Amino acid sequence: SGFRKMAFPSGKVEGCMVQVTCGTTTLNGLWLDDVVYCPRHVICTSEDMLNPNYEDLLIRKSNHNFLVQAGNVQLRVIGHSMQNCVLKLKVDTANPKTPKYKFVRIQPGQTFSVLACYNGSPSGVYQCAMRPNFTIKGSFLNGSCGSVGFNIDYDCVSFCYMHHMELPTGVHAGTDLEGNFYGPFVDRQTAQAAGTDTTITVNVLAWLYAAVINGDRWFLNRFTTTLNDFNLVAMKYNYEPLTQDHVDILGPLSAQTGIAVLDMCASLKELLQNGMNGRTILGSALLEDEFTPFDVVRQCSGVTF
Amino acid sequence: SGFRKMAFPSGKVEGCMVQVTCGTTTLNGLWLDDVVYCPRHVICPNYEDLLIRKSNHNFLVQAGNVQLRVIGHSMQNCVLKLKVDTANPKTPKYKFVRIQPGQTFSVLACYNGSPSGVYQCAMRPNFTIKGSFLNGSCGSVGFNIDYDCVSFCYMHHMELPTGVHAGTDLEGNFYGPFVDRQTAQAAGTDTTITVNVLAWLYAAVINGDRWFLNRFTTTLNDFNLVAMKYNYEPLTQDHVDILGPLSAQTGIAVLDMCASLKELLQNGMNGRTILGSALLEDEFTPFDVVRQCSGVTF
Ligand SMILES: CNC(=O)CN1C[C@@H](C(=O)Nc2cncc3cc(S(C)(=O)=O)ccc23)c2cc(Cl)ccc2C1=O
Ligand SMILES: CNC(=O)CN1C[C@@H](C(=O)Nc2cncc3cc(S(C)(=O)=O)ccc23)c2cc(Cl)ccc2C1=O
Ligand SMILES: [Cl-]
Repeated sequence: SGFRKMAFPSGKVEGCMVQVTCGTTTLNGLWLDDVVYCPRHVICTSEDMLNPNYEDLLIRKSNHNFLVQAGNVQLRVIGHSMQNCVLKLKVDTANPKTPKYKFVRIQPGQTFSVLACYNGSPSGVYQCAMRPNFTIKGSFLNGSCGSVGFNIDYDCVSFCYMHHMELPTGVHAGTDLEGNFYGPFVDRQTAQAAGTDTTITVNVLAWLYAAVINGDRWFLNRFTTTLNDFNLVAMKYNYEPLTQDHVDILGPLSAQTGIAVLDMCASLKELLQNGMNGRTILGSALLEDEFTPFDVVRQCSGVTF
Repeated sequence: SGFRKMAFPSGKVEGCMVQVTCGTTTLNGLWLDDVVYCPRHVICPNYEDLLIRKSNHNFLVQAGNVQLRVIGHSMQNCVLKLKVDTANPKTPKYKFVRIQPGQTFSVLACYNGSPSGVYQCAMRPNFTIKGSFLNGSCGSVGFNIDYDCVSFCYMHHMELPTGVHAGTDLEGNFYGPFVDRQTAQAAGTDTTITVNVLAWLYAAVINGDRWFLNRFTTTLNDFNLVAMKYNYEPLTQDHVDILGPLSAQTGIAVLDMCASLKELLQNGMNGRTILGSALLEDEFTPFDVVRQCSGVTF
């Protein structure tokens, strides 16, 4: 029993965090095998940030301009290349603490753990979701650039996010581990804004199934809905459209609790109309959308209360 | 910017988790130096009588794919200490500390000696923790990190009928009036950790959330009467002194912020949220707020 926002154990990722310094800029790098991956803006000055030509800035750098520090040991850079918005520094030592890993690009609504670091040193771990507007509501300060997001399903670490910037509204933007940004963002200090955000509907539904598993049913009703009528109502509350894929994905939770997806959609509809009326669901007075159908199955039991 | 419930990096603790099996019972153990610490109910009650019948080979300790050889055993309160033949090479710098209600810590939840997740939580005033635990989680541990030293403060033992959790410090002393047995036990009525709600209101002001601030101030005596009416823990002069740095950083006196909390209790949020919450959050200490709004590393 119980339902917490839970992050993956960060140990396998802590053993990969290094500090990358290029001139006056210092940020974090991810050391896997004999390569250190970090944001390419480490080669920029704050001036360059408005309209930087990364190819022109990089061609003027030599291997010895990059200082890579792994704990108290200095790593020797023996090569460098750029892949999209990520800089790849070939080092002379392979990381002995390199875990089994994959680079994965995630879709909006997917969750992951973030290991926030400063000066190549991990400070904290938290769980978050890729928002529909491609931003993450993280907790990052200056020096956090290069911190990574990951999932550890089985003994393999799937790296999905590398932190690059904070937007004017306080939300965060970054890339996959191949340097491709999530969202229409650029690694420039230019006027950029996050688009209007929406609630991840499939995740709120998953969280309502987690509440039923933990013995709470006060929000259920005797009604059902069509998929289209659900979306006509949900769109008015800034909720993402629920697709047939989402319905199929909620199948196992529907079978475990005996509550059809469209009947759970009717409870959601009524919750949006009525609010909670002094009640909470899983200790929350808001409808939670940062737990996927997969997270709920992982954290909750197989026997409903 | 941003404010998340943040746990300490779990790496130093992951390297200490082992699986302990005794007969049919399987739970988690903490391997530090040449000793494995685990709940004494793994032998299940008259514990000294159950223990005297057991021999070293009855205990199966597994560290990853390696079997550890038990060469001795003793009991300390509600914790079983299994002397093993191998000292843990991944043993970090550590201390066993007992925490007070209101203090927070990270929990590394494990099943079969394998860490599955990490979360942050607080020791409630009623000595329970609102954790996320399933069967097999017994022996999971709670900790904080101070520089490079891990301070172990909690070991999981049981789930109460309301779904909340009970456990001990690493010396086997329970937090709360609980016993390690399946008997009629219930968590007492809980209260809100006032100093923590105040700390979280200062974190909101730091992140640019000031709609709840007012021109009023109050006295500690007047505020404590309001706190008693809403099931909030009494605010002490120590709590006020502890909030000093946050008061200085934001320019808002502690009794000035108390008057805001007083108005939130009597009138609600009115459709508004603070740090993305429609409830007053009490699981961030004044220290957690300063650490997260500064960037302290380990
Ligand atoms: C909020 N940012 C700024 O004012 C300046 N700025 C610097 C940099 C950037 O965003 N770094 C940061 C990353 N993560 C959290 C950050 C929190 C802060 S703070 C003190 O807590 O506001 C400051 C900076 C952060 C950057 C990188 C790129 Cl690729 C593109 C643009 C920029 C940029 O605009
Ligand atoms: C709710 N528990 C029970 O019905 C039986 N029970 C077993 C055991 C105990 O509490 N273990 C558990 C610990 N943490 C989470 C647990 C979640 C669950 S569940 C399937 O997800 O409901 C079950 C058991 C859990 C225990 C240990 C001691 Cl020292 C004293 C008493 C007991 C005890 O009463
Ligand atoms: Cl995905």
